[PDB]
Amino acid sequence: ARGYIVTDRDPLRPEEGRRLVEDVARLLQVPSSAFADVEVLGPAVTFKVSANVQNVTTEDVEKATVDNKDKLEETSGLKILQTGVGSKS
Repeated sequence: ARGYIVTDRDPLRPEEGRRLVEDVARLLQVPSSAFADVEVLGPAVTFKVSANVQNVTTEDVEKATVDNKDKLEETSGLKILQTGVGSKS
């Protein structure tokens, strides 16, 4: 299951997307090493959460981003415009 966060930065630079992911990881007390395959596509950063000691999943990541959007925006200096989880065709 791939998670994503769409921002108001475009193109969102690989480093900015990485810092945003480490921001959310800090909120969940998971190491950023639990975030695999981190990518930026256009305005979005996407990532997979691998099995970790906090039992945190991709949905937990989504929920934590929603629940802390304001803190995350102030931390990161950008706007979060959508969060969710991807689907395969």
